[PDB]
Amino acid sequence: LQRLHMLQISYFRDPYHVWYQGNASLGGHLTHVLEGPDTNTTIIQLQPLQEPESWARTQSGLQSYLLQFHGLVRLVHQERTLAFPLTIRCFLGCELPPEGSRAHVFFEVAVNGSSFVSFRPERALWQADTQVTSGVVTFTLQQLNAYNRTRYELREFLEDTCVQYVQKHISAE
Ligand SMILES: *[C@@H]1O[C@H](CO)[C@@H](O[C@@H]2O[C@H](CO)[C@@H](O)[C@H](O)[C@H]2NC(C)=O)[C@H](O)[C@H]1NC(C)=O
Ligand SMILES: *[C@@H]1O[C@H](CO)[C@@H](O[C@@H]2O[C@H](CO)[C@@H](O)[C@H](O)[C@H]2NC(C)=O)[C@H](O)[C@H]1NC(C)=O
Ligand SMILES: *[C@@H]1O[C@H](CO)[C@@H](O)[C@H](O)[C@H]1NC(C)=O
Repeated sequence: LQRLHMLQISYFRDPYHVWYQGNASLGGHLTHVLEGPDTNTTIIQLQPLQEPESWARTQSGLQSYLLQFHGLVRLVHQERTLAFPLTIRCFLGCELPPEGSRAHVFFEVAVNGSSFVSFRPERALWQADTQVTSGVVTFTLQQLNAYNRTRYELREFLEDTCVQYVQKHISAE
């Protein structure tokens, strides 16, 4: 519906062993799969939407996102008490409404099936979704809000890159 939605589920049995499963849909059709442990992560386009050189660039940046994501969970563990095993769910995307002056974009993170933090994209700030203050949540937010990587680069990815991908490829669906 002029939208790209991406889902990443990350199963941590311990800080150093993670299992990934995810997928992306474009206009409500499955277009990408994420699969495998950190030791060997498969990231696939089901439909050849990007040309080889282009997709290879996109794929390298996804792998790099994963490495930094994993580093942040180990850091939270390394600095606060983080109880494993745990499952993290990242749900993110962009939507072009027919009646919209702006894309709607989002990035929502849950832990163990409960709301944890989410991204306020235009101001490029992360917020807690948990009702109670927690050293884990507070420390995570401190990390997410302190660096350009998790603020301004992510805003660009959701507002610019995702939206330009929808405009460029929805007609294929
Ligand atoms: C990723 O794949 C999962 C698994 O198929 C999708 O989850 C399904 O979502 C639909 C809603 O449209 C439900 O009817 C199913 O019950 C869900 N399945 C499971 C196992 O939970 C998910 O929507 C996909 N996400 C993308 C591509 O962004
Ligand atoms: C996420 O869920 C798992 C399982 O539901 C939690 O693991 C439990 O942790 C407590 C204390 O660390 C143990 O007494 C239980 O036996 C564990 N259960 C299992 C199945 O291993 C985990 O602690 C949760 N983590 C967070 C951060 O919510
Ligand atoms: C990684 O896993 C995929 C799963 O299909 C496999 O095809 C590929 O050969 C593996 N690559 C490695 C182990 O370097």
